[PDB]
This record gives sequence, structure tokens and C-alpha cells, in this order.
Amino acid sequence: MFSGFSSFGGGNGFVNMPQTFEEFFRCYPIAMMNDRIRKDDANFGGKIFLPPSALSKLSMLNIRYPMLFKLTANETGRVTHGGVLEFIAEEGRVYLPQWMMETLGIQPGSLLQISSTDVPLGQFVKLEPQSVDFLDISDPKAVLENVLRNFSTLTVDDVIEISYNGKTFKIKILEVKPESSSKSICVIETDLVTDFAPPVGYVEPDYK
Repeated sequence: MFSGFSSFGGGNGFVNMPQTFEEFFRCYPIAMMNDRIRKDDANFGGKIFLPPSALSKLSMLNIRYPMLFKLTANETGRVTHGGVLEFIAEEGRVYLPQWMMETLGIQPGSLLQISSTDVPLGQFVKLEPQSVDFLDISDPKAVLENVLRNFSTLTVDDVIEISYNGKTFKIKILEVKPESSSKSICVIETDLVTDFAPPVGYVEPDYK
């Protein structure tokens, strides 16, 4: 009968719907690519090459930049989240790092599916450290930030590796606090918090 005509809060009770886009392209092993025509960082990075045709379609869908891409493998049934650099293949070519191919469980010439997904940026991410040497760095936090920049999308199930000074480090997202059931975390700038927790009970003797 009577209405207060007043609204209080209600924002918390609102759930944001992620953005999902699907694309199909053929992937090729970047490893076979000549070093001269390829970048070393790209080989160990999480950036992939896609056609401009897909990007144009995304704009129509009003996808905010940066754009996130997700890889789907029918053969393994597992889907990893890959990052995107720039579109240079007019015909429609997809390139991925050698390590990524192993995770996807697909061999050269295999089809690769890329879907655009947008996440509200997780709040907490748990990363698995490797070797005490990694934690021996004066500014380990800085290294982490660099890794996030390299990878547009981060998945708990996906294992990301960073190569520094010719060295490769394995970082595994054991557990993260997400805002969606997708169980995917992607931090563009720095809205994601990372913590290092030593899961290895082995100790290496000091050499002197």
C-alpha cells in the first residue's frame, strides 16, 4: 500500500556475468619456427598470435581490452587459458609455446580453439614455488608481477613457467579465490594478490 521510495545498497546482491566468445583457428608449433623469425621470450611466454578477423568480431561484441583467450582441447578434454599479444595472421594462424603444447596434449597440426573470456579479476592467488633459489631473489615480488604481465589469463589448473637469464621456473596456481565458478583468474594491471608457499620438504646442502 505504501512505498518508501528509497533504495539501500543492493550492489552486493548483484552478480556480474562474464564475457564469453568462441573462435576456431589452426595452431602451429612455435618451436619449429626459426629463431631469427621468432622471439625467444615468445617461446617461453604466454602470448599467442591470432588473425585480425577475430579481433574485429570481438570489437562488435564490445569486448574491453586487453582481450583474454582460452584454449580448448577436444582430444584431451582439458582447456587451458592462454594470453594474446597481437594479430598478424590475416589468413588465420595460431601460435603457442612449446610447453603449452605439452599441457594441451596436442601434437603439431592439431586444431586449437580460442575463446574470449572476461573475469572480474580474482582477489587471492596461491602460487607454488620451485627451488629455494627462486625465493633467494632480493625482490621475488617483482618477478611475480612480470609473470602476470606476460600471461593475460591465469588458471588454477594451468601451470605457468617463467624464463629469466636463461633459467626456467615452474609456477603452479594451487588455489585462488575467484568471484565465479569458472575457477579462472586474470589480472591485467595488479588487482590480483600472489603469495609464495614452500610446498617442498626437501633441503639442498650449501656448496662452498
